[PDB]
Amino acid sequence: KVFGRCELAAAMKRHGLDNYRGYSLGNWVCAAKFESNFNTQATNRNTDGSTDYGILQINSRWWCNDGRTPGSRNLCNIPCSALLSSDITASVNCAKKIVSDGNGMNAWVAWRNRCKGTDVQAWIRGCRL
Repeated sequence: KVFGRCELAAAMKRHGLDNYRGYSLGNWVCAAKFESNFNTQATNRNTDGSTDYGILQINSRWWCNDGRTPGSRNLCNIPCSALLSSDITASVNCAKKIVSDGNGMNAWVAWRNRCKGTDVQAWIRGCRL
């Protein structure tokens, strides 16, 4: 599923991501924009052999099981395929674990490089929320 901007903002809010660990909704929408362009089915293979999955491009090295990432963990206790669903519940629950891990949203390199410090409220501007 390719979400609309405000559509995703609303789904993220419904799933309790707004201000989670102090990160406003716009931060989450911004991260999703640059990680996946709002596409739940996004995947990307990393040089180390791991793969990133879903709207927030969660990586198989630590967070989900895809059966093809040697030496990895599955800390969210989910198949990586669950991160591709039109239903964002799995991605949101896993993102909550990730953002609690110690480095906040810096875990998402694209958030650090493209969202951090910017006017992220613009990502939810206009939205009915």
